Amino acid sequence: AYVQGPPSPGYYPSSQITSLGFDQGYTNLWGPQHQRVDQGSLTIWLDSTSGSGFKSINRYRSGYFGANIKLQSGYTAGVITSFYLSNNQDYPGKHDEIDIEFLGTIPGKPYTLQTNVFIEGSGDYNIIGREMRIHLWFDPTQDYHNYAIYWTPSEIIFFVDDVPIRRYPRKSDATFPLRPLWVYGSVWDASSWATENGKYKADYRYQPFVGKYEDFKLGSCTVEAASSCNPASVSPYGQLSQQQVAAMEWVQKNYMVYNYCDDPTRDHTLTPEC
Repeated sequence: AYVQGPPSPGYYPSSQITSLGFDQGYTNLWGPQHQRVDQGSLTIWLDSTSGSGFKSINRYRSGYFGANIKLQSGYTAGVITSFYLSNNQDYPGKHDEIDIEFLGTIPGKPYTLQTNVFIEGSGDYNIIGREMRIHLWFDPTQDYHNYAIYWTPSEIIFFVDDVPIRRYPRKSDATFPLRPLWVYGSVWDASSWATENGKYKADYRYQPFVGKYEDFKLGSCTVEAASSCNPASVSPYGQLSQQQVAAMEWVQKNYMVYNYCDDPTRDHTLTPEC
């Protein structure tokens, strides 16, 4: 027997980008007493009194946005730990968003990592989901792992431990986030839908529900940076390499459990990028 994991992507974007402490990139947004920073490493938590959430100091037009994150073991049903980009504070009610959400779980069921994209109101009222869900090839509670959202005017790529798990190419303006975004993370009670579509809900006997984040990476361009600013490289030459694509195909073949484009109950005319 040997340790079966994804094939090497042959390039490690996270390693080429300077790790930052929380305070160099972010501030608390809400629930400030449910956040603490220890030598740049962030601990945030949910209990029956409050969750917590943080927001980037700067607003961005493109970049690689990452962190090392560690989740909580045991019963965590209903609770979401997030790392995402959004501009709902700038375009309230008709916003763009790019999500990584760890959907809480029950003992004996693995965590689900959900990726999502919302554009120009598709996530505001009449919600048009663009979800892909995977399980992970490791236990995300036993150590910190790298997670990232890479976003440029041509593509969005989601990464786990420098392995791309999803690419969302720009196919049309209407289906692609083209406006500035801030970076956020949070831990909150999503009992309505998070765990088996709401079958298992938050049980605060198991509180607090803790998320840990460190080694923040912001290989990114602020909105008004010089036009010469480029986001961190996702490969040595540009574009995903064959090795990167192979690792992504391996993840999707072996770990993907939901893809909106493949769901026969979804009206795919609303998501023409499929």
